[PDB]
Amino acid sequence: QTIQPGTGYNNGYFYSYWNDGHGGVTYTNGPGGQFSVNWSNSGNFVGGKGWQPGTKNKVINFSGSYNPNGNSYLSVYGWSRNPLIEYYIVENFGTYNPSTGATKLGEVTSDGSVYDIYRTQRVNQPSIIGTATFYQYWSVRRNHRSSGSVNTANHFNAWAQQGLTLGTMDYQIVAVEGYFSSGSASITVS
Repeated sequence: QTIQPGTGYNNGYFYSYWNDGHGGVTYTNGPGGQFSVNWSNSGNFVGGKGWQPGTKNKVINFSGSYNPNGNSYLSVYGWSRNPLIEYYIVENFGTYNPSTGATKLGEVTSDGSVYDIYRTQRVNQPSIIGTATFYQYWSVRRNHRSSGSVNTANHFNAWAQQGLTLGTMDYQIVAVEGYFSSGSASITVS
């Protein structure tokens, strides 16, 4: 059904939905690992289904449609603790490539495309453990798509090889993020 921000389990999948309270976003949990999000002149939000906790060798499958009109991403998104890391495996995006101005730390080939690896830092920003300063690891797919399979191990290994280590895994989901834009998406995870 439609719901307001929060987290929980839906049809055997962990889900997380958050927004800054600006309005213009509708998140709906569907059957199984399906979820849909429709937004129009939204604020910042993140929504998706996955696992809690994630694993370092999970093969994530996603199928759907993703139609952003503006700034938005479609990625495998999650966190690690000790060290605190926010990571992204970006499969598609809108008007803004999140790696813009970021430091490139390598390339990895996985699931039909080459990905560029980057590391950024967030200073005194909200996190799963409260306001903090932490790094962000990114894997940005060159060939964009809204369906496919993601072998997380290939990314986590490549990151480690470059010196980008991860700690204990927290949640791991396939999420749609938007930043003051419009769009629609319907994705099924498995």
